[PDB]
Amino acid sequence: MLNQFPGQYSNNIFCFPPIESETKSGKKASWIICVQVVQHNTIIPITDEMFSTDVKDAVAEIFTKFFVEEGAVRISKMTRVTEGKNLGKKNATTVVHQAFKDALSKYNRHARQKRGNRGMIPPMLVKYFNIIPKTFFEEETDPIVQRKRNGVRAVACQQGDGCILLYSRTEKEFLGLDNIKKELKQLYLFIDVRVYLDGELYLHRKPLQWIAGQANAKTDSSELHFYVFDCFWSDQLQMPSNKRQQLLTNIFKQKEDLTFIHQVENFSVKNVDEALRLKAQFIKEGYEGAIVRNANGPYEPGYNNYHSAHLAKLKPLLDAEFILVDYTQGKKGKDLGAILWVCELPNKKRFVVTPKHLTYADRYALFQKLTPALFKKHLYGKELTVEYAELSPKTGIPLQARAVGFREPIN
DNA sequence: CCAGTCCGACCCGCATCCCGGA
DNA sequence: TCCGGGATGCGTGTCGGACTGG
Ligand SMILES: [Cl-]
Repeated sequence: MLNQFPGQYSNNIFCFPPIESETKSGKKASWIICVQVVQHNTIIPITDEMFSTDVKDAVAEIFTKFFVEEGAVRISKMTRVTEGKNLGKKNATTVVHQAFKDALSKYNRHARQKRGNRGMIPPMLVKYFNIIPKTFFEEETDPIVQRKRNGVRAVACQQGDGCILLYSRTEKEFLGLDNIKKELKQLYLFIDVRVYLDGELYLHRKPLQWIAGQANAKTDSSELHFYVFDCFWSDQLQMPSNKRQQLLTNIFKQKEDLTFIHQVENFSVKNVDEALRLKAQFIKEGYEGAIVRNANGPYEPGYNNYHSAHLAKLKPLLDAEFILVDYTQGKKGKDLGAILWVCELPNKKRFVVTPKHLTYADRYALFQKLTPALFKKHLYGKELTVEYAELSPKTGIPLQARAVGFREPIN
């Protein structure tokens, strides 16, 4: 019935069981997902026939409640379920059975990358972009520069049963990279089985889109390689980066004859100009950039997507200009009503860019106030500068795109 | 009083499943 | 059978804001 779903029904509201993660500062945090039943600015009971038939001018509103160990308590701007989906088909979800599976999805998703997950640890993420905090060189040992490969990141560890567990940055297990997993098992017969190996799934001269497809697919072509750049034990996380790289180096001397598993090569540096000279080298060899790691930096897992300040990536930030043609709007929660641009290419294929340095207070206005009559007089045809990481190799659309501003500025 | 977290949305691209119509 | 739409959930990531730890 309705109790298919975990949680408690009270006060016209069904909130799911709290999931509780620990903040980096050691404290306990709680997070609540809840659903309501608004009709004409009012709250209504919870039936078992809103899962069967829709009530007129009745929408379900899903909101989130997050709070610390009793500090301030947020409520999120409601996300309005106006309709169901697949309504003509045999999978027609009414607007409440759908809101209750939309919220239940967020329950299963939100568990990962927290402090639990089969014993997986989220990999460490870098903080600084084209910045090397000068404290990296003010230590007893020099930092390390290695290349950065435009691929999908994966962590390998051996579970108790002896099988190989290869998971992603959000703690999702990769499937069917059997060739890599095969030489991972052979390798684990010679090393401390409690070790984690941190690297990038990658195959040189292949786009990121192709590498991403091979990883997330159940079946696989078994051509990818695994380039390990770091290792750690769940026990000793404070082990400085310089030490971890030295054990990893001898891990790969326990077997120097593999096809799909290779250790990322390490370079020691004493100034910024050495790193950039290596960074320039890496991009001409075809790679994405360079990674700099503080010598005495611990391993800080990416819980709640936390980015460690002991790492930096040096990578070209690409800018170009694209013809503005139209405007649009977000669709869920806080972005409901926020402006988004629509650019267009020579080939005349269109895409969306989120503006930058614009308050949500602004973006609500520039969507409500703008009119096709007004827009056309002032903004249509102008050139929008877009920052991006790379061009879509199959459409030329800039991916990871941001709108910094125009060439002929406006308001 | 901040710098530091953490959240809650989002681009495009890809993989898969379930759907019915051909 | 194949060929879609529609929906979902991955990946590389993005940024604003609302908090909070020191
Ligand atoms: Cl390398």
